[PDB]
Formats: sequence, C-alpha cells, structure tokens
Amino acid sequence: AFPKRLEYGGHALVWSGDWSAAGARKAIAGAARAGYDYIEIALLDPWQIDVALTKDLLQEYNLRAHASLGLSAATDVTSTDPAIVAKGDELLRKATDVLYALGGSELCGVIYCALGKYPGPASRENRANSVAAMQRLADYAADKGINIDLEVVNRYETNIMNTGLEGLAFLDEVNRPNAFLHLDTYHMNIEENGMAKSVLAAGDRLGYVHIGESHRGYLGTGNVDFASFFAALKQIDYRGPITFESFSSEIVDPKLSNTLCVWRNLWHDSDDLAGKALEFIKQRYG
Amino acid sequence: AFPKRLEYGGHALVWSGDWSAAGARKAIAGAARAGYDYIEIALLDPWQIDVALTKDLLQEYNLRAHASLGLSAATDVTSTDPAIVAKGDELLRKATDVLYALGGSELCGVIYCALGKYPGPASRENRANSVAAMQRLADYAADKGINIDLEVVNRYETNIMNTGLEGLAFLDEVNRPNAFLHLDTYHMNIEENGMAKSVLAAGDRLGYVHIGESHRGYLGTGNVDFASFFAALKQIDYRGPITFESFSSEIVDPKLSNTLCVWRNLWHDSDDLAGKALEFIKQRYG
Ligand SMILES: O=C(CO)[C@H](O)[C@H](O)[C@H](O)CO
Ligand SMILES: O=C(CO)[C@H](O)[C@H](O)[C@H](O)CO
Ligand SMILES: [Mn+2]
Ligand SMILES: [Mn+2]
Repeated sequence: AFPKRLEYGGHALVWSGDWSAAGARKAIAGAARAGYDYIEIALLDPWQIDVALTKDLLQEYNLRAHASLGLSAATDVTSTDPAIVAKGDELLRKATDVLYALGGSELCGVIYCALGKYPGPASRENRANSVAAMQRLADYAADKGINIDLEVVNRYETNIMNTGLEGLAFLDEVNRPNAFLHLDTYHMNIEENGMAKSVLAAGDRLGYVHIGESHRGYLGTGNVDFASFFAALKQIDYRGPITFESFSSEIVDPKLSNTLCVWRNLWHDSDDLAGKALEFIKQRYG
Repeated sequence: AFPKRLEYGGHALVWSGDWSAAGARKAIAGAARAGYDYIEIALLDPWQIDVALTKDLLQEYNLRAHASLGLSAATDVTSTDPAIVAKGDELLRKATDVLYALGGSELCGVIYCALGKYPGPASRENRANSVAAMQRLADYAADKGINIDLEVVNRYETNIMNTGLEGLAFLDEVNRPNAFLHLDTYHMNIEENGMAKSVLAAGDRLGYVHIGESHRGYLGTGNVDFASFFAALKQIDYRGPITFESFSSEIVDPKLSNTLCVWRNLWHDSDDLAGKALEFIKQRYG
C-alpha cells in the first residue's frame, strides 16, 4: 500500500461535462478556487485526455489529481467473454498510466464491473472474473505507486457488491495490499444498515470516500445522515481522500450522466455548490 | 373519488414470486396470517391472473385486494410510437378489468411509464403522452369504481417524476377526480428534501402509500426517517391504503425482481418480516 493523506477533492462533473483543454482548465481552476486539495478526473475514456495539457494545469493551479471511472458493457471485467475482460484490463492499465503521469496515487470508482443497471444477478463466474481482474489491476498499479479503491455502489449501478460488508468480503478474495474499499454516502443512503456499520467493519481497508447528498444535489438538502457517517469516519480516524460528488442536468457528460439517470436540475452554480459542499464537509470532519 | 379507508396491506412479493394457484394462495394466506387488511397484487401481466381462483382465495381468507403494476418497453404510454401507447392503454384496461372482477378499488404503481432505466430525460411529448394515457385510464377506471394512484419512483425507475412535488404537477395535468398521488418511502429516501414536504403539499391528493425501508428490507434496519413521514401523514390526516413493500432474492418474480435490481437477500422468513413490518407501521400510524 502507498501513502494516503486526509485531503478534500471535487469530482470533475461539478464543473465540466467533458475533459477538453477548456473543460480541464474550467474544472481545475474551479476546484482550486473553491479551496479543494485535488480534482477527481472521471476517466471513462482514458485515451481522450490530453495528459501533458492536464499536468501543466495541475502545476499552474497547484492542485493534485486522483481518477475514478466506471467500465461499460465493452470493457466489463466480470464478463464470461474473455475478449471483453481483456478490453477491461487494457482500459484499466491506460487509466492507471494516465493517473501515474498526473502524479496521482488513487484509482477509484466502479473499476470492477460495468457501471449501470444489470438486467440480472451476478453469477459465481462474474464475481470470480471481477476478483481476478482487480488482482491483475492491483499488481499493475503497485509498480506505479498507485492504490485501487473499489467503489460500493447501489443495485442500479452494480450487481457485484452493494454494501461495504460485501465489498470487504470481495477485497478478501482479491487479497492485495494496495486494494481498498471505496464508500459513497449517496449509495450508502440506499443500501446500508445505517451509515456506520460498513465504516467500522472496514477500518484501515477504507481507502477512499465520496460525499454525495441522497439526490446528489446540495449537501444538507436531502436525507443522508452525515452526522452518523462523519462520526463513523472519526471512530476509525479515517485519513484518506474525501471528494464532493454532485450531478445536475446543468453539467452533462453524454455517457456518465444518462448512465447515472441525472434527469433533474439540482443546481446551476458550480462554484456556489462546491464552495458550500467543502465548508459543509470541513465543519463536520478534519 | 371512490371510497378510500385507512387500511394496511402487504405487497405480494413479500410472500410469492408468481400468481399461480399456489403463488396466489401463498401471498393471500401470508397477508391474512400477519393480520393485513388487503394484499397488493403485482399485475405486470394482467392476462396471467386466474380471476375466479383469486376471488375465491380473497373470500376464503376474508381479505381485500388492490393491484400495482409497472409498464414495460412494449406498453410504454410515454412512447412517441402510437402502437406502443395503444398497447399500454390495452394492458391498463385489462388490469382495471381484473381489479373490477376482484371488487378492488385501487390501481396504483408505475402505471404512467415503462418501469426501469430510460436512456435519457423525458421530452414534453413523452410527458404529454403519459398525462393523456392517464386521463383515458382514469375515465375507464371511473366507470368501474376504481381510483388510480400515480407512484413517484426514483431516477433509475422513471424519467417522468422522481419527487412528490413533480408527482402533484403531473397529477393536476391529468385533472381527473379519481386520480391521486402514490408516495413510497423507499423512493422518497433517495429523491426528496426530507420526508414531510411532499406529504404536506399533497394533502387530499395523496391516495396511496408504500412503506419500504431504504434497502427494501426489514423496517427500522435502514436509513428512512419514518418518524418524520408518519408525523406528516398525521398532519394531513391521511386515511388511505398503506402497503408494506419489501424485496429479497429469497423470493423472485423473474421480471419485476430483476427490473428492481434485487441482487441481495434482505430476509428469508416472509411471516417474520411481514408480522414485524405491520407492528412497526401500526405502532407509528394506528
Ligand atoms: O458514485 C459514482 C457513480 O454513481 C462514482 O463516483 C462514479 O462511478 C465514478 O467515480 C465517476 O467517475
Ligand atoms: O416501488 C415500486 C417499484 O420500485 C412500485 O411500487 C412498483 O413499481 C410496483 O408498484 C410493483 O408492483
Ligand atoms: Mn461516487
Ligand atoms: Mn412502491
């Protein structure tokens, strides 16, 4: 495992629907302006990013970067189609290479399956293939000082693991020192028996955190018990990335946004949303 | 409005994944054993139901019945395909006919669209088509002394309306005396700004309630603020059906369960779950 620090990040889609040269500048300037330690770049297509341009922007605004992604049908590492697993491995290697080039140390999100709504439950083979793929990815990432954090998401976004408890059982089959649990308050709000159980169970295996309101809008205007969740992080003295994550129809990534079913306009002002979110988080943690 | 009374029901999928002679009896016996006033039949294919058999079962167990359903792609009344909208009209008419033959008074659930994930946001055409289909259904239902209740569901299950406030605007566009809002605590837990606002706004327009835990499991083992929700119902003196709704991989309807992404086992003992649920509800609204 590679060093983790308590640091606060903003998800790219708070600012930019695309990672164009302009999109990258807007989002990096945005996160820096709001007082975030890092930007979390969504690498659903890790070939599209101009890596040298982004590195220059990170230097220019004195900002760090981590990376999240979700696979697609074409790159689903759970697939019993070996060719599809191989495309997944390839995308995950490229995502790792981009992260390393940007000086990042965390590759997180739905990296262990296709992000979206499976029409049926995962077979034993689906899970086994995901475990093996996360073993190959962890081993690849280990050579480049990178930790992987598997994001537990709700039933509409994966059929592999929907609770931190399920994630930990999975991580125990993976059995890699640089593979961690990634929890997200939005997803926890749906799946978890309260906001503390999985955090307490994870302890040092909790490698990465997403802060999202129940509707993914303004923090504290929804149903997420943040009092409970932040008390739990304290009880294990969590010291790792915490990125604010929010999706509004105002800022749209043609794939990610429709996959995430973001039908509603829950905000318009990126800077106001991100500014208030960071104040909300730091008032309750750190 | 056709008569509504404060009464408690169990959703069929608490007991049975099919509506065969054996499945119908298992669900109706289960509801009766737990002391529910009614069973809610999941009528996703209303041509499947043996109506005489079910009517006999309802007599045998001294139980009333309401029906919920979700449309599918082939019967989507939001569709810009007039043949698909027509198929929707036909299925909802058949559903109404079944409910009428069972002496039921409530057709509820996702009757206004295809239950599931849409590839993009609903157009004003999609919504207009839905409102007009719900007008036609309400008028057909009214001839048979049946109320319809529009169930607001989360972003992964509809693009038409995800909050009670959105539900009420759709409802008033329908503009029919026997059309009502249907709220579900599980969906509210995701989309709503607290558990009171939509209920207080709805008042007499709220015609049907589903009680589901955040994870659709045992009541009071999740994240739903039931205290706030039940306080709000009291404020508006809600006197309508209240269905306990829960899904576990323990009991599978091979269509509905997969559509609802029930990957996890949240319970194994139907009678324990249903019994404890009713006690939980009557303790807070009895
Ligand atoms: O919560 C999420 C999706 O619902 C994750 O943050 C995303 O899958 C991913 O991180 C986006 O890049
Ligand atoms: O909660 C629901 C689905 O998530 C609705 O009640 C269902 O679509 C339907 O009513 C089940 O029959
Ligand atoms: Mn997340
Ligand atoms: Mn429901």
